[PDB]
Amino acid sequence: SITENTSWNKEFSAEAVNGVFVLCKSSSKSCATNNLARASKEYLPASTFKIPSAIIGLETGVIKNEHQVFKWDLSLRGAIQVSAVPVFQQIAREVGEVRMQKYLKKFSYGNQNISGGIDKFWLEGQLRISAVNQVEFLESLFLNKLSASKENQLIVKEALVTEAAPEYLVHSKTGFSGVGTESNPGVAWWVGWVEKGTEVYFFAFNMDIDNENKLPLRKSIPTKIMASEGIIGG
Amino acid sequence: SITENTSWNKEFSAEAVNGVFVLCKSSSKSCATNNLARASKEYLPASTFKIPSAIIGLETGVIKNEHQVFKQWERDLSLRGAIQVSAVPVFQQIAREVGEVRMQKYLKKFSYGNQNISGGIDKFWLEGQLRISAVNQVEFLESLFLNKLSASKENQLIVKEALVTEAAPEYLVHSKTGFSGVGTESNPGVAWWVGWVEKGTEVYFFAFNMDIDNENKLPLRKSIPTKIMASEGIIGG
Ligand SMILES: *C(=O)[C@H]([C@@H](C)O)[C@H]1CC(SCCNC=N)=C(C(=O)O)N1
Ligand SMILES: *C(=O)[C@H]([C@@H](C)O)[C@H]1CC(SCCNC=N)=C(C(=O)O)N1
Repeated sequence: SITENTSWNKEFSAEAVNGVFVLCKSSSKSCATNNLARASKEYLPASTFKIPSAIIGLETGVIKNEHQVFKWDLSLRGAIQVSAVPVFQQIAREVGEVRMQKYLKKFSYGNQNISGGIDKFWLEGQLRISAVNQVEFLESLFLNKLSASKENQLIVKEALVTEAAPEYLVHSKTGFSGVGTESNPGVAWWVGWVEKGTEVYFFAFNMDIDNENKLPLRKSIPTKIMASEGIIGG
Repeated sequence: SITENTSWNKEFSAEAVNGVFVLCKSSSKSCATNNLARASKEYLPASTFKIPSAIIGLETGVIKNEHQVFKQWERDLSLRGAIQVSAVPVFQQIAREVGEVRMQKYLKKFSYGNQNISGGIDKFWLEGQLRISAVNQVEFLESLFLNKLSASKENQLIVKEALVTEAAPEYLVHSKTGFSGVGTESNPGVAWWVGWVEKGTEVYFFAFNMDIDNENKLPLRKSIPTKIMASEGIIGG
């Protein structure tokens, strides 16, 4: 029962941005968004796919453990933060089609369509996922409810930490498919969750982008909205 | 074999502080300190004991899991919240439920300092006879980092996560402060800052302690080691 919040539209209007922001408190049953419609629309996950991929990589053994080093050398958190294109293409290849499919089914990940090439389906393949689905997936991860060891889920959760403050911890992941065209604009993402006190907020944001100079709005807009809600005040 | 960096003492002299800093790269086999004599000297762990206490509490089931919540009425605290503030009673309760025997066994497995928990199961680390050196702190944190402690990998990961205090694109700082109090003329209190930095594919373990007889100096337990590590290029100034 996701409710809409017209107030948050102001932040998009201020920048002339077409996109959506989904923010949920405590669980995926209490969400709000500036565009209930786009909230359920499915888009290429791009780099946000690094989250389920890292979990699957660990679960299948492709990634030895939390201390696994990757030659472009990068740590798991380092590889998650940068493009590190070769790293995750290699992880995907090692996992393979059959195992990848099995896990996305277990994870209920978007349309679960990995067609387009084992080492690129999330960047230029048929995979698509919505902001609402991203939140449901991140919630399962937070609760250690994904079909993977709690050990591996915890490893990825710490690898996703991007901001630390005395009162909260922000876990997040960016994503960007590429400029594209007006008849088919690219999509930029920012998803994650904030642990503030004993409370938790899950969020998913995506926006049409036709110029890379608009990329910073992908983080600024959601940060402003969450800052107002007194969640991070960044 | 720990080496002694004389230049580090200038950071202590600048604030007229008596203390020690132990910093190691990759492992405890590559450590440096401003004073070999004090690096091995055991001191009251104070709040730094919350680290093994948290692991033991989780390993014994006393602490349900990572989502365990703890208790003018102040709202409940998360594991991370409880670790960062005083919340001494929270950990006193944990210690009581763990019990003398189990605590003793775990500190033995953890090779935690002098392993002397006598004189009150709920306060041996705050005023008891328990003592641990900066080098021992590093060894302990190293074991935690490698998941080599006698506890589930899961629980070690939960505690390591709860210890995150600074996040930058290039590094993650895990740390824990400590403060026994101001003590007295003949015996001042001790202040600590221990933890480790994951920078890229490298890891740096650190343990700092200083004598302190006035809370006015507390900020120094973080600033002195931060200056030293910042100078070494490990973390931002
Ligand atoms: C993930 O969605 C993309 C890419 C791997 O497809 C990465 C790269 C970028 S922006 C490009 C700059 N690369 C550095 N030289 C992002 C992003 O979303 O900002 N994620
Ligand atoms: C842990 O060792 C101490 C205490 C429980 O003994 C706690 C409380 C503090 S500082 C208390 C207020 N000081 C004011 N300037 C710390 C700490 O060292 O940060 N941990």
